[PDB]
Amino acid sequence: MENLYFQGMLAAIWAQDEQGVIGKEGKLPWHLPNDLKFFKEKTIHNTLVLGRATFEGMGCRPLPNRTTIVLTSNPDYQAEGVLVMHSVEEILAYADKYEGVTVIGGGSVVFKELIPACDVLYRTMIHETFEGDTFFPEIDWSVWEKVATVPGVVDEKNLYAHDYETYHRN
Ligand SMILES: NC(=O)c1ccc[n+]([C@@H]2O[C@H](COP(=O)([O-])OP(=O)(O)OC[C@H]3O[C@@H](n4cnc5c(N)ncnc54)[C@H](OP(=O)(O)O)[C@@H]3O)[C@@H](O)[C@H]2O)c1
Repeated sequence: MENLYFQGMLAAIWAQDEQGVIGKEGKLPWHLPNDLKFFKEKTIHNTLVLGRATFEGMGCRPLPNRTTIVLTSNPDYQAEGVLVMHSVEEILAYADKYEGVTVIGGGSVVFKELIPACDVLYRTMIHETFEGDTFFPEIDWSVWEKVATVPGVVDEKNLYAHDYETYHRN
């Protein structure tokens, strides 16, 4: 037994604007194709954890070739093609014994609860302001430091200046 070790890994990944906006009416308030492609690279063949509201904002659809977990207090919640779990503890138990990375995909409640258990943050900082109703939550930034940053390429498909940032624990 290895009940005294945590042998999995949690990454939180998200895109936000310069106000900290991450969503509006369930959906993304911007379109930035390169970031979606980066996101798929990080989640492909891994596990993606989503709070119920975010999941439903995506039209209740799972991304292929990943395992998605939907978090909800509702014991009877079922959706198509996803695991459903009902507590942080339950998420952590799955993550401990999962062979790949358990990616925390949001939304705000999920980030605030699970970021304390994460080992890395992948943030896409979009340098523009949009209208939204959901913000990245207040977290303890004192335990994190930025270890990498790369500017994103703008083109006819990607309209906004943006940075891809990586944070690790100090
Ligand atoms: N002006 C305002 O009214 C305003 C301000 C902020 C956001 N909102 C809105 O709220 C939504 C999304 O915000 P969000 O990013 O915080 O949503 P989210 O994190 O994606 O999902 C939140 C939900 O996941 C659940 N969950 C999270 N932790 C859990 C736990 N430890 N155990 C069991 N279930 C857990 C709940 O499902 P269950 O509820 O089924 O238990 C919960 O309500 C949007 O639809 C949006 O419009 C509006």
